[PDB]
Amino acid sequence: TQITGVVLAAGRSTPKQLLPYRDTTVLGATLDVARQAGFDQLILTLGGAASAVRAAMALDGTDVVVVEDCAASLRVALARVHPRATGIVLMLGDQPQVAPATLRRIIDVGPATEIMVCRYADGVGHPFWFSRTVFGELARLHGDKGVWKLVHSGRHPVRELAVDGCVPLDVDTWDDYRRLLESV
Ligand SMILES: [Mn+2]
Repeated sequence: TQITGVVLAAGRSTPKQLLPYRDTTVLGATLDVARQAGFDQLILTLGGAASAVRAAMALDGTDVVVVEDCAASLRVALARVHPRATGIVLMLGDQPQVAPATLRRIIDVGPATEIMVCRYADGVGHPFWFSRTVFGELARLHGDKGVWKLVHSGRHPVRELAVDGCVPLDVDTWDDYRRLLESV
């Protein structure tokens, strides 16, 4: 069997993906973390900033999927998932603070669940695990924004992985980016 990681980075904003962070970029930092997790396959989704991202970073070893400018980038990423993968670990391109250890833990215990989320000190957060059994439902969401409602639904047995600290910062605004740079 296989485990595929999916990084969603198609979010509209200088592109937010290319903002400087820890000697690299925000997206570069996220991908650096994903590359350490031991995924058999890594899929990255990009939007309108695709060309800019490509020219700024080497995307070696990652399956790049491009959408137009939330968009339904998860739907098209699923099309790339290898047949022998029993599910996906889902990560967001603007959440570079995700710990490699958390990814290894969810890779370990995630496959014994239909859906798994991380339980932080201040609530539910990424990474998520989705079993192949829910790929159809994921594809039928209007956009990437619909995942949040799904992981809080009682329709599936959503399991929780306990993680120390609070939820990684989701870098959308300038205030978010300021908060990210502050913690070092
Ligand atoms: Mn975001």
